[PDB]
Amino acid sequence: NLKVVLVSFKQCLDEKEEVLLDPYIASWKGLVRFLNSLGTIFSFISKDVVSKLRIMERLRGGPQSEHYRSLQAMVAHELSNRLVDLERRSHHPESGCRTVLRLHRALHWLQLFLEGLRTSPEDARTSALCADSYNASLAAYHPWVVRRAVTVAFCTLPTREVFLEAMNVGPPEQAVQMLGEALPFIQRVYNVSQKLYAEHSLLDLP
Repeated sequence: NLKVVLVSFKQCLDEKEEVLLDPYIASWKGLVRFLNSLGTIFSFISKDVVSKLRIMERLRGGPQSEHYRSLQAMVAHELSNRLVDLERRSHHPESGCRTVLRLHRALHWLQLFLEGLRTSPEDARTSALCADSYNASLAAYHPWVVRRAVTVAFCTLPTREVFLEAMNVGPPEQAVQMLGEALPFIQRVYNVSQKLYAEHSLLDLP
């Protein structure tokens, strides 16, 4: 049931067009749930996305819980209270901003991945579809050892039909429909966030 997760990204944006951290984490746990269902190799990958969702939970359940209500609320609080390492890795290695930025880039990879599938020919290899989207979103931000490790996991990916079928919305061409109809929900929460981070020059936090 991937259709459920891709639309739980509607509740991320409220009326004021702010990204809320609580639906964000909730939808993300839903995406994590979906990755683990691709092999124990992928389960190994998502181990980090989870560790970061915890960092975000641990802040929303703390003294400054109100400040982590939204991303803008977060960026405002942390940037002004000098709680963010802007230059290089140092005193604030688990700040909300640097943490979310990582989730953000990863969310960019998944959206590009699924969108890659949707528009894919029937003969397309999933390993290749994922790699291309990986190279477009994360490759630039990952160490050598990570990149190669990731490259290996890609080869344990199901085939296009099996992967699409695994979305529990029916046959391949039927999920390809759901994709086009549920993808924009995550595509917007991304772009909003990309704006917010680009604004405050937070696009390369260490």
